[PDB]
Amino acid sequence: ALRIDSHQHFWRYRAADYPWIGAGMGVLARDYLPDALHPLMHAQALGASIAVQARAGRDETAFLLELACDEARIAAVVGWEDLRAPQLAERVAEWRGTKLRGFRHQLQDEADVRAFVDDADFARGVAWLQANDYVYDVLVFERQLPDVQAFCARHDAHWLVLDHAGKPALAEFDTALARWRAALRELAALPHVVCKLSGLVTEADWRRGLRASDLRHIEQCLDAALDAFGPQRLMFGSDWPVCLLAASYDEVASLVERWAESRLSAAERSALWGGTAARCYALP
Ligand SMILES: [Zn+2]
Repeated sequence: ALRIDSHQHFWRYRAADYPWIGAGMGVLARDYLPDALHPLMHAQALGASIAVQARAGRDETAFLLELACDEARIAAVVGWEDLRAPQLAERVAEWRGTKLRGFRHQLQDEADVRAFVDDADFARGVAWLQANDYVYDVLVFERQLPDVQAFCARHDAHWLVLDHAGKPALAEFDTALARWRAALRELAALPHVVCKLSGLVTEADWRRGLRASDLRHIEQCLDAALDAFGPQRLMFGSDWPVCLLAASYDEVASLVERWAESRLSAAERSALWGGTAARCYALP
């Protein structure tokens, strides 16, 4: 099986273009391009990555596809389009090559997520994506999970990927685990929803710094994801470079590696570390 980092970003940094990079986030306020990622993947023996839109514009899609062209180490792109546009189909057709495998909108930043996802024009777009075998990545905060339950139940025609295991409020674990878990189980009950094991270190209190107690809390979330989704619907992702707010690329991968060695068979680990990503994103 392929060994895939299923979730990473790239950017030529400009402050105004990335409003979510704010104060206390200096590590992110610079360019992150494929050259910077490849040594880290090499050290983890990961052969390829999936690059995911980091801002909302068609030019982000063009940027990522350009980086991915002729670069075997970028296996796919999850791009951005305005899914509500009537023009969606003809716009998607503009993209050349085969590496555009899915889309993502930053739902978490919307004022009314439920209103956003149930919107007729958005539903039309997502329906078109699914009819055309494009994956959709779901990005929400833990408390927004109930807001997308109906959306996920409705759009069952192709794979929906839950980013970062739905962002459990790890900084609160000292009702939080319970609430997130109930929402996670309800989503995992749908066969077409799969789960990224990624983006966990930055849901702990990284500003004050990660502690052993956070690592144990993360393992609880990993265990809950495995219970709900099963071993065939889990995929590793680094969430680099965002993960660097809290931990190194090596620390992020090792955390999942140690957990998987404990809880998974060899075959199940191969699925976790790339097989599931390859089958859901239709990676060659
Ligand atoms: Zn991310």
